[PDB]
Amino acid sequence: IMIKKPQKSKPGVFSFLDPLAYEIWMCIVFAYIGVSVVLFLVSRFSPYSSESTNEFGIFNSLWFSLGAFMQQGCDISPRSLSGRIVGGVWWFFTLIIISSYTANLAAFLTVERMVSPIESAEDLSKQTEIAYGTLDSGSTKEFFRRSKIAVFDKMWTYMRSAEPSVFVRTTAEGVARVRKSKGKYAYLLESTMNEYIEQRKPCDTMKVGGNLDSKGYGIATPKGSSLGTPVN
Amino acid sequence: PYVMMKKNHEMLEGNERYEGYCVDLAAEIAKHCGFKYKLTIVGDGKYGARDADTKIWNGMVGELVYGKADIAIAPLTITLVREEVIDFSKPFMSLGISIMIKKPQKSKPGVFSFLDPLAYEIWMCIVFAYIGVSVVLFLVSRFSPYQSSESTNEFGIFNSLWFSLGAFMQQGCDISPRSLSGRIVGGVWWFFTLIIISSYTANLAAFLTVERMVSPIESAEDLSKQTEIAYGTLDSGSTKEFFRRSKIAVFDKMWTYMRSAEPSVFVRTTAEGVARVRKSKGKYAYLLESTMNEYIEQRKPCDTMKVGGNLDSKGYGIATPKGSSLGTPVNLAVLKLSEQGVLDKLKNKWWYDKGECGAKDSGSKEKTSALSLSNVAGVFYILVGGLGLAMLVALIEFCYKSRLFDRGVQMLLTTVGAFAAFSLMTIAVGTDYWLYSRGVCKTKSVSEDETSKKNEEVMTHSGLWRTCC
Amino acid sequence: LAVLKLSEQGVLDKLKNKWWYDKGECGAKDSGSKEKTSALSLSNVAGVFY
Amino acid sequence: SDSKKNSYSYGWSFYFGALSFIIAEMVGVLAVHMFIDRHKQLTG
Amino acid sequence: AFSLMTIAVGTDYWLYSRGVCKTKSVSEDETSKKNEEVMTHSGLWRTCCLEGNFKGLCKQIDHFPEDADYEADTAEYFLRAVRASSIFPILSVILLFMGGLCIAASEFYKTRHNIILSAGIFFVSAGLSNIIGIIVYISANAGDPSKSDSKKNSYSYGWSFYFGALSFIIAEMVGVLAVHMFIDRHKQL
Ligand SMILES: NS(=O)(=O)c1cc2c(cc1Cl)N[C@H]([C@H]1C[C@H]3C=C[C@@H]1C3)NS2(=O)=O
Ligand SMILES: NS(=O)(=O)c1cc2c(cc1Cl)N[C@H]([C@H]1C[C@H]3C=C[C@@H]1C3)NS2(=O)=O
Ligand SMILES: N[C@@H](CCC(=O)O)C(=O)O
Ligand SMILES: N[C@@H](CCC(=O)O)C(=O)O
Repeated sequence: IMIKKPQKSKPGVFSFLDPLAYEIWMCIVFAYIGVSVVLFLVSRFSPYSSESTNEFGIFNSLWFSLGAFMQQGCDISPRSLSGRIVGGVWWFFTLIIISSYTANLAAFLTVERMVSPIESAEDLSKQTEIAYGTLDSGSTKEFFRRSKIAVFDKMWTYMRSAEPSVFVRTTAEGVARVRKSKGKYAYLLESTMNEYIEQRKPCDTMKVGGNLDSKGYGIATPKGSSLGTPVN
Repeated sequence: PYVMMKKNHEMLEGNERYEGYCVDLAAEIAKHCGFKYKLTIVGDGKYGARDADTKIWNGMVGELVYGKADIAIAPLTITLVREEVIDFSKPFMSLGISIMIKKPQKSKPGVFSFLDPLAYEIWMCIVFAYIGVSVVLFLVSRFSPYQSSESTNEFGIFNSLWFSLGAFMQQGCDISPRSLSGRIVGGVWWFFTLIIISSYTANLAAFLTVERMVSPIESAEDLSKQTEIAYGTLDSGSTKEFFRRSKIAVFDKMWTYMRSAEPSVFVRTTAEGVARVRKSKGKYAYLLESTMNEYIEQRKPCDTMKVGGNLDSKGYGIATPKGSSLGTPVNLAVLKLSEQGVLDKLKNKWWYDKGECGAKDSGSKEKTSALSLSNVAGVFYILVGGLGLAMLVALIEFCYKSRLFDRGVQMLLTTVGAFAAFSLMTIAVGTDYWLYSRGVCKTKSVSEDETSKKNEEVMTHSGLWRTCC
Repeated sequence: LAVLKLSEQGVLDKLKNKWWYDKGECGAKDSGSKEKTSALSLSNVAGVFY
Repeated sequence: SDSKKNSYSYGWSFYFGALSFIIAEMVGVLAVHMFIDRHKQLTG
Repeated sequence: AFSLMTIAVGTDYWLYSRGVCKTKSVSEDETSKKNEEVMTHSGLWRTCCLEGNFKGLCKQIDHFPEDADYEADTAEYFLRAVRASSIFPILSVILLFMGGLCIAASEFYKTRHNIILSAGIFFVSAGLSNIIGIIVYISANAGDPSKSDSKKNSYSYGWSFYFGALSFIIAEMVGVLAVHMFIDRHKQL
């Protein structure tokens, strides 16, 4: 089975910023600014010296809130009751978001490196998304026709009743249909032909599954030719 | 899948125009009984039923009875009134009356989906444990040291809430207990919050992205409970005759609604019934054969979902006229195909190979995507609400400074609470309305006497001591 | 004809589920499959509370 | 099923036991403040 | 800050996506399909479609679409209805207007000693109403995204969304400076 190789995804330089979305990282910075000023506004409020009872200035408030988010913590801790409320909820904000980061970053490290949407010929039979075709007047077309294996008979039934026709004139036209179908088409061809196409550029074809059967290429003579036995 | 037109049917003539499960089965019946057959569609298009007060069978059964046709290999369900007029073979396929509903869109996780990885009873116990540890830490520290000698340690009731909340949220707190058995309170609570948070953060990304099907109606009992979603069945069918002659109380509630429905819920064909399900935006339900229902579901656009299970078991049978001579070899033929797995093979071939949709072929949907702001928005909502609440309390507190319970007043407060705490506890141990659940009811005390089965397991206001219906 | 009359009235279904399940002696009496993602139970973390 | 086979739902008796917990810890907190007050009066 | 927020609410360049264009005016027509969904500079209230003949001309979006085959639940109805009447952005407009009026009132009327605080309260609260305006806007647009789940649409944000974001940041800093003025007036007192 030859299919279009799935696009090789590139991990970005900032791939660590991927588990949360761009709108989330923007709103976290918006939440970081918004909490710090409110903590500043409550703490450096009217006193009734008493104004300087707190150490939570606006530069100190930004530093405490960054310490809370990064889970490291800071020395200053809010002492007034309304100052504790804003410090408490921002802690509750941090616990959910940072854990959602670490759990998704676990998920982005436990990604299965899947390159096979479809696999060996049973999975080809069980799907309708990707069409599969063969070269006309060829042994591969002949093999699926006179077949008794249950999966192969199912594959031949779909190839007969397919619109548009999956059958191709040559292997090169069969390869070209695979490349321009952006991974929605599969083409069934020989293992050594699949090897040579995969080696050559643009190397966008990937051999998938295993050999369905074993066959051979042999030197052919007409029956009753005198040269048949010396060639053999 | 029983009878259908080929892609090239307009050119083709005779038997090749029709193909399908029953068509190939008609080929297998003809070979084993050695006859020649002609495939004809009945002109009316019905499945066969008695007419109302005319006593004429209309459709397929009427085609058999009035001498028009020699055999009916078709989806004809074996029923009592059909058996009386004409013979049936042994059933070639088994089925059930089943419910069809529009496939609901996958529900998004809610606003409060963050508190989902722990259950409701756990979060309540955490809050109760949070209140508990803070009070104990207050009692241990401020307890008559042997003036401000009491006030040397900084653990008041309001600070002890802050230290415990700091320990739970995994944030460093300014204060530390600085006392044996104060440090024991802190250390055990540290071990508490280590395990509880680790259980919380173990799978939080999975819960915030899981998509759950709502499943409005499970089976016929839930279907009867509301008139919001209408339901109907095919006209002149075994399903209509089944609900008509039904004496089961749930099915009795069905047939009353079937007759007294405006506009008429009955559809002349299944294809109109499926089209009515799709275009009614989930306000219509369709009661149909399970074999047809599984076939409609397995093919695209796959916007229909079968719910629950078969209401009853019945069977499709090849039908012959009463007393005919062809039928007894057809009885022989159906038995032979069942033993030779041909009936096994034909059903497995037609349904499974012609699966042409996403739902049947690869039902599983796998994705490992980034979180989006719709997934986590309640925490942003609570934070902005917490910020607004904090400014409000500070403005109120500024009013209080701009403008103390006495000991006798405080003594009044603890006596009201002590009377309340004793009264509420003794009621709770005494009364028996702790839990509402389906439970062992009391038509008879045991559940084993002549199929009691708790008499349909009614809702039961269970108690700590004993259960009560 | 009588087998059909019993089946259509739900009698054969009522006889069937009664004899197997109700006279059966197993404690579970039914089974179901959990979702791959489900919330924790209090019994699963009761040791921490103790 | 997903909490629906029995649909276990707690009642006012269960909630009153939860309310009995909240009142009992508060009157415990109220009592200790009285004893701290008494020891403070005894010291002075 | 009052200028930037009022511009952002009024203009229609919030979001860039393949959206409903004017080939279907109210989206009830036959076979038209919005010319296969051409690029639309969608706004908070408007859906004007660019790269087309009807460039800059549109009809208001209805935030509760029919024929989308849904039944609104409590959570679904609440998020749509807030975004439909867009109260959280326009509250950020009105609160920032009230605080800016108090700033003008603060320079005259000496010895009041609380008005400069109140404008600082309005300025920080206008910012908080702005953030919940943004979060409602993003979470609503996640509903009915595209053929892919919030990916094929590629809903890039226009300068109007960035101005309301910039409106938030400067309103907070002015809210910080109002508190610094209020503290400094108490130290003089
Ligand atoms: N699975 S199915 O519905 O396709 C199906 C249904 C049935 C099958 C075989 C299959 Cl494969 N055989 C039985 C047959 C065995 C004996 C009892 C009834 C007939 C004779 N009929 S059935 O119960 O109607
Ligand atoms: N509940 S069950 O599956 O044991 C069951 C199975 C069957 C029942 C009745 C019950 Cl209760 N009756 C049907 C009957 C209805 C008509 C079709 C087949 C016979 C005549 N046979 S069945 O399909 O074999
Ligand atoms: N080996 C094959 C190649 C062509 C094909 O696969 O159809 C043949 O000679 O027929
Ligand atoms: N196949 C069914 C169709 C009618 C129905 O479902 O009631 C029959 O002929 O009995």
